[PDB]
Amino acid sequence: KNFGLDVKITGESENDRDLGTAPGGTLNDIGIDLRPWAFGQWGDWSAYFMGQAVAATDTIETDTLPDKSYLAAREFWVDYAGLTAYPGEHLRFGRQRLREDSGQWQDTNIEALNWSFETTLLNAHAGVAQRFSEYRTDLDELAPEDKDRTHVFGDISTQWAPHHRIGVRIHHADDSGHLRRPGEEVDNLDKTYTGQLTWLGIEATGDAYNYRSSMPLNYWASATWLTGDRDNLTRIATGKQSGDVNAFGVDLGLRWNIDEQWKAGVGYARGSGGGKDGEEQFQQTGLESNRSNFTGTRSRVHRFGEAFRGELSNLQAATLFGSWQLREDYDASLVYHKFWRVDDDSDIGTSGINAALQPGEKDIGQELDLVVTKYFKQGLLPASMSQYVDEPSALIRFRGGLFKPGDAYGPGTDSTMHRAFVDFIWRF
Ligand SMILES: [Ca+2]
Repeated sequence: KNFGLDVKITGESENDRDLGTAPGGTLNDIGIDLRPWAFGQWGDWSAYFMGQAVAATDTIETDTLPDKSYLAAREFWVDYAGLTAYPGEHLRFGRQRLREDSGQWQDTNIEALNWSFETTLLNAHAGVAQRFSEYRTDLDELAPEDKDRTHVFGDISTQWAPHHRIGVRIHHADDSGHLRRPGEEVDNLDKTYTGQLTWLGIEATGDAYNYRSSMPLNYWASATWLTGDRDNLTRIATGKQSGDVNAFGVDLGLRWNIDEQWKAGVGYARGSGGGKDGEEQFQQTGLESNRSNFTGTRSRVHRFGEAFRGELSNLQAATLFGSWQLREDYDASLVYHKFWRVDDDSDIGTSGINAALQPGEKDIGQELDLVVTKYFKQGLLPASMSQYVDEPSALIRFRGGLFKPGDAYGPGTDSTMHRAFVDFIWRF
C-alpha cells in the first residue's frame, strides 16, 4: 500500500486542568483528524509523507506524541537501507517518529537524521535532531524550549538471554540560544534558560514492553545520570544565574503475567530534585511522551497518569496495576498512582496540572487510570508504519484518569480532577 488515509474521531473531557484556580482549564469537546499519507520504495531507498487535517469543537488533543482547525505536515522523510547487508539496518532523514520502548527519552515527531541497527543479538541507534518548526497552519513560533536546541543521542543493547536485554543509552541537548540581554522585556515566547545537558543511562528489561510475553515474570529497570550546566534568566531581564547540574533518575517495574489474559504489576520511579539553584533537579530530554506498554497490553498507557502526566522531575511515583486482554480483540488496564515531591520547596517539572504547589508539602496526589480498547479486524497496518504501536488497526478506545490532589495543592483547589478520551480510528 503506497497510499492511505487514517481517520480519527476523538472526544476529550477535561475538568479542571487548573483545579478551579484560573479561568479556562476545561474541555468537553469533539474533533475529527484526517491523515493522508504516501509511501514509496525503490532499491535501497524509500520515502514517506504524512499530512494532517483537524477540525474540532475546541482545542482538544488528537494524538499522544492554536486554532480549532488546522493543517500540518506530521512526517516527511527519505530512508536508505544500503549501508550494510543487515535487514534491520537503515538510515532515515527528515521529520520522523523518534521512539524508544519506555517513551521516557524520545517519543515524538521531529526533524532528524537517525540510524537504526536491529538484529537478534544487538540493537543500536544513533542520531541528531532539532525542531525548526511545528509545520502547522495555526502555530507561527516554536516553543522557547525548542528554539535553537539540538539533540544528539545514541543507544546500544544486547539480548544476553532469550527475552532479557541490557544496554546503555545517551542523549545530549544544547541550548545555543542568546538569552534575552539585561534590560530588554522578556517575551512569553522567550527562553527561561540555556545550557548543555547529558543523560547517561543503563537499562535492563525482561519483556518489559512485550504484551505477548512467553514469560510469567517481566521486569524493567533503568538508572540515568544527568549532568551539565544551565544559565537561568532572572517582566524585565535582570540577568542570569549559571550553575552546574548533577541529578539522577530511576524507574523500576515488575509485571506478572498470571495467565494468557490476566496480568498484575507494581512500579517505582524517582527523579531527583532540589539542591542549590536546582543543581540536583532531574529532568527529561524534552522529546519524551512517557507512554509505553508497561501494563502488558497492546495499548500504551501514560507511565505517570493520563491525568497528572508527570515528568520525572523532583518527583517520586509508586504504581499498582492490573490488566486484562482477550486475543487481539480487547484489552483493559487499571492503574493506581501516588505521587510525591522529592524536595518540598522546588517545582516538579511539567505535568497535566496547572496549579501552584504549596511550599513544604510533599503530597502531590494520587490517581486512578482506566484504559479499555476494542480492536476491529479492518485496516490492518504493517508493523513498519510508525503509528502501528498505537493504531495497528481500526479500533475504539477509552483512556481516562481521575486525579485527587494532595496537600501540595492548597485550599481553593478542586478535590477531584479528570482527563478522559474516547478515540475511534478507521483506515482507508
Ligand atoms: Ca478553571
